[PDB]
Amino acid sequence: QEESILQDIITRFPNVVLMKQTAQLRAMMTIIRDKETPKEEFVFYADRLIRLLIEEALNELPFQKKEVTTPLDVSYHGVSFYSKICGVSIVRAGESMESGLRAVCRGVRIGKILIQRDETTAEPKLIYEKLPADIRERWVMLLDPMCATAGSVCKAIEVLLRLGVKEERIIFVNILAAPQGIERVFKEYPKVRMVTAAVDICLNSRYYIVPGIGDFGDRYFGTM
Amino acid sequence: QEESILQDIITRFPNVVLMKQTAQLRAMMTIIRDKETPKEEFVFYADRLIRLLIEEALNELPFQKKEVTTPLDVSYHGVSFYSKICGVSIVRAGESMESGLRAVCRGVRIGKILIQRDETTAEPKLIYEKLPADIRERWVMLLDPMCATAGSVCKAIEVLLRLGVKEERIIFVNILAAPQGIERVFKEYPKVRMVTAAVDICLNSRYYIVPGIGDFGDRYFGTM
Amino acid sequence: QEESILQDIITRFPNVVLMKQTAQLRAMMTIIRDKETPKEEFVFYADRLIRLLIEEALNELPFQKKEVTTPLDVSYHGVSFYSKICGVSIVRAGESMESGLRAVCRGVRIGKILIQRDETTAEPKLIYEKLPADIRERWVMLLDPMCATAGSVCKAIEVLLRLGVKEERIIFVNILAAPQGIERVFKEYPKVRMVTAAVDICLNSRYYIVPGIGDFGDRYFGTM
Amino acid sequence: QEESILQDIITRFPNVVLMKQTAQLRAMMTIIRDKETPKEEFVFYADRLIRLLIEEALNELPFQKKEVTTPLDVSYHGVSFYSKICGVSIVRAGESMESGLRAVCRGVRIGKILIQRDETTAEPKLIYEKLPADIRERWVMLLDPMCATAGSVCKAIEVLLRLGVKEERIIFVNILAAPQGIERVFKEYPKVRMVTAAVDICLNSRYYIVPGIGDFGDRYFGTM
Ligand SMILES: O=c1[nH]cc(F)c(=O)[nH]1
Ligand SMILES: O=c1[nH]cc(F)c(=O)[nH]1
Ligand SMILES: O=c1[nH]cc(F)c(=O)[nH]1
Ligand SMILES: O=c1[nH]cc(F)c(=O)[nH]1
Repeated sequence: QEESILQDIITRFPNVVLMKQTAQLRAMMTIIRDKETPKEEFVFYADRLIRLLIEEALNELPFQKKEVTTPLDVSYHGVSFYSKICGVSIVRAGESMESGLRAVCRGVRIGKILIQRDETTAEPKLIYEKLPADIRERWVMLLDPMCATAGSVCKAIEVLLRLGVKEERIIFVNILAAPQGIERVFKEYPKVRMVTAAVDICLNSRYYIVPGIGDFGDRYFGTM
Repeated sequence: QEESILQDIITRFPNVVLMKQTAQLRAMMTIIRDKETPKEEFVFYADRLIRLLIEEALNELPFQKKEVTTPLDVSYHGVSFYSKICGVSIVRAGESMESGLRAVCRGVRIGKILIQRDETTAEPKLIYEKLPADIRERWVMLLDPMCATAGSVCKAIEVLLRLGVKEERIIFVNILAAPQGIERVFKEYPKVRMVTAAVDICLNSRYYIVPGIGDFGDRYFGTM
Repeated sequence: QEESILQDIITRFPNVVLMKQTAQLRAMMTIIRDKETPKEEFVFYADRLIRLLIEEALNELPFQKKEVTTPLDVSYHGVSFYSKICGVSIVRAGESMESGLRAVCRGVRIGKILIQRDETTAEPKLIYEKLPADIRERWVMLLDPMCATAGSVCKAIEVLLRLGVKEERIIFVNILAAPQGIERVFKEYPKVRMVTAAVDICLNSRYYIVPGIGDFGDRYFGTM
Repeated sequence: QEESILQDIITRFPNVVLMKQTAQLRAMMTIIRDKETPKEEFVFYADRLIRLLIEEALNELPFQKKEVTTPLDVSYHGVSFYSKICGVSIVRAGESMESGLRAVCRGVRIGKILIQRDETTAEPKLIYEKLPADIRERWVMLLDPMCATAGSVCKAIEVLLRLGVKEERIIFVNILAAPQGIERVFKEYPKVRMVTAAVDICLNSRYYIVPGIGDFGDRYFGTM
């Protein structure tokens, strides 16, 4: 059923890459998913998993072939990545991915976007934002652990687009998604790329994925 | 070329586990092999590459299965890793990987084995060792980044078998190997697992792998 | 003249703790005060200094004596810390410090506060906040790299106080201050402690500290 | 008692540098000294202390003045550290300190020296060494957590001197020392510098420092 669900997302949206479901990724997901998990532990594995997710997403950047010469003085043919990029996090749950992103891309520029779903309706509203100036010319690693309704990421995307970011240069990095948020995301912005660790089954009346993980941001920041 | 070699090696040696040759992987490999790379950059990228490799490798241990219930108060079918392990680094080069093991496995016990081959005779002698008392009952991640002749890792496997470690409980973690190294290891110890990041074409007259990386230990620690 | 400002500040405000001015500490500040330093470098050293700075601030927590016995089976007279604490960051600049608090306090609870000065006038207004539930009972490490006029940091405290946090349980962690701000902080909230690394002589019309460091937040996040 | 102690040595040996005995340090020492603290923790806290210890030693190096210009387009008179350095670990316990060193000094060259006391004679002898080719041109941070009798470090020093390093250019970085140890190092190489974090009362009948911490290397690497 998971299977059947993984593959359908997969045969269905060529734009998503599903991180390889190794025994290890699964163990990590287990610890994180578990309610019994203390904060010290949760942060540790959450951080552990995030480095892996990023390392994977980084493969969507573009690269050229580069050839070098070894100390043995022979030629090796490889590649290099030349793109200007930056990471944008959606406050606050997205903030927990910055570190991972910064651990591998030393000094990478970081934008932050604050979105709040309206009280009356629940239309999502852009509250605050600080983005690199020339973000129009960069590839963007859009950071957000959970993808329920996709309400927020979609808003985030709306704004990035507004500023001139090309849809095709946006890499949505995520941990846990819902078939439904996946669908809305590609229905509005088919050109984006989305890299995820996991797809769960359904969404709750409170719009929490399930089986899910609970409130990620509170769990990670300890604002339980 | 490389694809063939890769295929055959993969075909005659089923306990080899070559890492996913992603574009990021290659790129790291690219910077690490370059003769011009400054020491600070070499180290930084080695560690990065190293972290991914350890993560690959941990997938070789046995894992339980575990059902957990989430904050959504429903259950999750996870997995848990229940074995007892340790890291054994082959001094000095293998030491470069310890940190990576420790980054992912906090407090993991670490054993060290200094093998050195004799000046005239050229043979590997055991010169220094300091291991965990119960290594007999553990899974060992043997760490040594280069594998050319397999001359020394073979001596390290021998002493571990004399302390009573099970052969099939040894996981040999490596960055770069030569086909000949591979053949040897598996000829003497068919029951080990080996996880590697790259397999080079062959070795030169001086028994250095090529196109290779040079002297890993020397480039990592700064003694050349 | 530095000394002169350092001491006059030091004798007037019993509650401020200045870090010992070491050649290395000054070497870090030199690098980060300089306009020519690259993002990757600025971030490195800012992270470096921050860690020393928290380590310092943490000695303002209360601790009990504890006696243990050494592996030698002789007793040693320790001094355990045991109070509940949490860090609270002032978005955005302050957030650069949480990583340091987390480096040293595994899974420490983190609270975020977003305050924006008011356009027409100039009063700092609470834009958004997310704190631990039981914060009234914790000691708080309030983080904000800079302290010009102190408006923002007098607002964050105001809200803290209203949430019930006891004033003498608040530790203000700061890299750089202007006397002026140091003055408003204590006139308003005499009972709180402030730990800082440097005090600069003056403030400019745009409210920047001089010779100071420029806009900390953007140089660290690279939105400059 | 202890105070009479730090007093005599600080008085008799002008090149010793004890770190500030702050509450946390004590606290830290308290956890690492306890016989019931588990491996994961012992390492976490040892690393934490070691990092402060190294920041401290880094101050022993020569430094230049440097005036920079801040973004406020004004001058700042900093300092800069210009010497060539490298760390040299006394294998195996000294190895635990490399990481600290490498966390603050990226890419520093690291030399290693393994010295053992003969099984019968007790004489300490050089067993293995790999060091930067130009160590004589550098300032040496010598790490060894423990200094009892000082047999080991004295021998270490001796080989660096045979290699040509300047006695005055060696900074001996230590976690715990016994008076006997200090007096010996000084009688023998009065020109070196020693930065330590604590000085214990004495040696057991068996040559262990008390109250001590026991075998560091074993508690650190997990060989206990
Ligand atoms: O933090 C969360 N956001 C959205 C979700 F659907 C969920 O489970 N958790
Ligand atoms: O460090 C190394 N040892 C052996 C080799 F063959 C090689 O290439 N590198
Ligand atoms: O980042 C900064 N903002 C405001 C200041 F006054 C200052 O010195 N730095
Ligand atoms: O590990 C140790 N080495 C040397 C000592 F003197 C001691 O007490 N502990």
